[PDB]
Amino acid sequence: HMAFVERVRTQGALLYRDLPWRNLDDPYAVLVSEVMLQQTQVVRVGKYWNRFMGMFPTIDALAAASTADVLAQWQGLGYNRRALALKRTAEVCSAERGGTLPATNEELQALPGIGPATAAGVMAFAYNRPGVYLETNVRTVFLHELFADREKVSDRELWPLVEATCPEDDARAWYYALLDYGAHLKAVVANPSRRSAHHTRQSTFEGSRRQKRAELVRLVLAEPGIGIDELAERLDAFERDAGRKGVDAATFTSIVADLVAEGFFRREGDAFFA
DNA sequence: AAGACGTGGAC
DNA sequence: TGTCCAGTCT
Ligand SMILES: [Cl-]
Ligand SMILES: [Mg+2]
Ligand SMILES: [Mg+2]
Ligand code: NA
Ligand code: NA
Repeated sequence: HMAFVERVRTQGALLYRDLPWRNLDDPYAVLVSEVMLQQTQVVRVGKYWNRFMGMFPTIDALAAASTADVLAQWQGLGYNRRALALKRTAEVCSAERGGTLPATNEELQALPGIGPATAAGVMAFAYNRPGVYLETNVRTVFLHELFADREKVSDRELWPLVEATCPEDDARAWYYALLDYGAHLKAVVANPSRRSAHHTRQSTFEGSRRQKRAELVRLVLAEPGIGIDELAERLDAFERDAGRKGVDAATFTSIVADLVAEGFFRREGDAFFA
């Protein structure tokens, strides 16, 4: 058999993936890839990252862009709050940080859309600085290798082992190896993350509130100035064309109130504008 | 904490 | 080929 760090390093060399956002120095380009990767497959991110970088090449450029343009670029990646939080982070850094991202984990975690994993990822991948980077692939490796016989294991139990095994001067290459080995394990054995205490599944997407959330934002993006009642008519048309029934008035008004509060579009009179 | 929050790639 | 599943925030 093989000790843990040697299994990871050798597997990482065997499995290395030459992804476009790897081995970059620009923390902003790395941040965009990491936000895009949250709960989203590498192959999808590959279809968006280069295009997004071309349209918004810097923190300052993303800050200056219209929110509608950023949302348009995001459509299809899902979990669209990420687009707003990423743009907000750019706006904060443009106005307060001279157009640059911070270079400590704590300061990165203070920014919208950047939790512990994205913060550690930016520090490791952009700055080659060590930290605890625990996402689905790393979780899978540690569950498979160090918790082989355990039915359910919390991230609390994994955290000290991820911390202890991160090399001081090689974090970027180490976490690429964990990412690549984890994705491999997810293909060749029963997904080890099923033994995570936090393993869950979402509600049915068809007919769901979040399906309507995403449609409503697309309808407003497509039609600046759309009236509030017209928006309801168009949502109902989409639902019926998809085979579902009309949306009840309470649900329509509640979802729209949520989307305005979150910043996807604004109300001007009775009309909506992204 | 648990649970809200998209949707397309792999099999 | 319908099912599984690829972090942040409160
Ligand atoms: Cl729902
Ligand atoms: Mg944050
Ligand atoms: Mg589904
Ligand atoms: Na713009
Ligand atoms: Na598998």
